[PDB]
Amino acid sequence: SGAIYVGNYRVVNRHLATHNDWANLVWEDSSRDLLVSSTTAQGCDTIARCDCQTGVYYCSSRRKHYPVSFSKPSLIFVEASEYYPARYQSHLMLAVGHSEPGDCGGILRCQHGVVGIVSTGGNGLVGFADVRDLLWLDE
Ligand SMILES: COc1ccccc1CC(=O)N1CC[C@@H](CC(N)=O)C1
Ligand SMILES: [Zn+2]
Repeated sequence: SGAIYVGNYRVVNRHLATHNDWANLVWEDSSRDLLVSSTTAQGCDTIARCDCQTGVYYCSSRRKHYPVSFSKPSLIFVEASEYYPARYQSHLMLAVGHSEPGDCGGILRCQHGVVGIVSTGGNGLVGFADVRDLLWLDE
């Protein structure tokens, strides 16, 4: 679990979005595993606007942060799960690092701010949904 809070927006994994997120829907994209909902309170986070390929992510299954080198956002095949059929997920970045299903939502950050959230993984890999291209999150 986990979310990004920026301005009057909450960014979460689309497969973990609550009834309240869908009732306050701003934008969602199944191909990216993202959903953005509106909030009443002002958010705590800054979004990075950069081309970094190194950063640090939070791994809830270890209660720890780990440094990572990650690929540029791209279209990557993701196996069928209980939430989606087998498909190409877009704007996805992979890295070597530990992850388990419940780690989705953990934030990846570089020196400029929030880069994205954990969305996929397996066998010593961790995949992050990029948010740096969503310029409208800051107005
Ligand atoms: C962090 O996820 C891990 C890690 C290790 C093993 C398995 C998983 C779980 C995983 O890959 N998914 C469950 C939801 C589905 C969402 C999506 N982006 O398509 C993908
Ligand atoms: Zn950066």
